[PDB]
Amino acid sequence: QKPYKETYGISHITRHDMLQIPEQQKNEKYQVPEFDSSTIKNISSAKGLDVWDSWPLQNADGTVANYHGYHIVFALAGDPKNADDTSIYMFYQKVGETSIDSWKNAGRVFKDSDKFDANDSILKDQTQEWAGSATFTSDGKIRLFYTDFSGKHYGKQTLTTAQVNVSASDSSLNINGVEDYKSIFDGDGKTYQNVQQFIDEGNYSSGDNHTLRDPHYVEDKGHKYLVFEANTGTEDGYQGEESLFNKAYYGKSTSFFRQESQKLLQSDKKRTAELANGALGMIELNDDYTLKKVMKPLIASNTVTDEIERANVFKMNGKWYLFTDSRGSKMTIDGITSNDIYMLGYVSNSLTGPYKPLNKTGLVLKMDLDPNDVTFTYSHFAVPQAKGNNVVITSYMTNRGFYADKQSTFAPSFLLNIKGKKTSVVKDSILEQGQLTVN
Ligand SMILES: [Ca+2]
Repeated sequence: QKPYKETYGISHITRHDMLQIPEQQKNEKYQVPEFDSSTIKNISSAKGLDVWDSWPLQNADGTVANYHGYHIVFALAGDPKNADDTSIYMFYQKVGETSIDSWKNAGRVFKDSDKFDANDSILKDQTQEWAGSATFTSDGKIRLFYTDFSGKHYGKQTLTTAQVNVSASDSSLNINGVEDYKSIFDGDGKTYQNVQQFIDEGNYSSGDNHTLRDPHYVEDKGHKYLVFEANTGTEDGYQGEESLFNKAYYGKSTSFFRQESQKLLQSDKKRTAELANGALGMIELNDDYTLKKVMKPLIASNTVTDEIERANVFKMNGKWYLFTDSRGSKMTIDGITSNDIYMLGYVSNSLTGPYKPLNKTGLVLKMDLDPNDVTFTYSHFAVPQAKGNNVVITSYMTNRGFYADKQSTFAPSFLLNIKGKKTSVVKDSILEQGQLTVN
């Protein structure tokens, strides 16, 4: 077929941009820090469990929250030897502490008995509790969103939520039970990808990747949304051979494309490309947290890579930032090796409109450390603060399943300066093994 530049009304991750990221990502303003291991210890509260991808119960706008003189958190958490055992436990601390050991673990959020009591068709096939957000409601409640996926229906990722009825005490914090347990979204097909269309390619064999996870809860003018990791559906320009001919996914200029589109496909990977069709997405909710509108995705990684992960977004010092973590490993951009790993940033004047990379590449943070390294760190998450130009970068250290007395723990959070549309790792800011703040 011939050339077309169509941007579908939304922004995208041009490849051009993604092509400076091999030169620019060598500047240290943009580089996660070498951490010290003689420091890193594991989690008391957890108990030999591995613990990665985590979120903090936060407020309306971004900031961590005070649910009763208490800092709270939400991690994936598994039996190290089980690559299919995922579950959302709930660690939590006091609100004046920093120390890793300040983190009592409150137990698996959910009862095995739960998926059923729920009354959610899609929910009784759930076989793994993946990641999301956790707001904290104006009427003092705990509202959780997370990934409802199942390895039985081909890895269908679904949009799930629940309130976390729970009681607090001057010293501890237990979990009575949960309610308002329902699944919101499973993909709509024209705009995002539902597990049916991933099966039409054969499913996994096909080679293509299906993701619908990490709903970030936020709100602007009292409208409260969910922004996630996804894949372009079938109208918001979609994965295909066709795919590679739209100049919207190259950017820079025509004639640029003509080289790249050419290279390319003359690739060793025309394909890993045609199928890479990912996105950070949007949808609206009702105060009962039911889907209200499916909205246009906020961005697409069209051709670069089919799996943007751990999506974020929030207003800070007046403008809207938005993010994501992703594995260079799984992208098609020369000079971005399989050791590469990232968090990316886009900004806009308005939550829903139009996100131009930060740093001019939307590169904000790169990380390479060999996988065996004890200081590997994945999922870096940009936590907003009351004010200041810094936000706190969280992550989980050390890989799930590698060492045998070393376990998916919290790697030291740290700092990051952001102002305007430029960021910069703040030099020498390593805070505590999990600090969610600074105050
Ligand atoms: Ca895909």
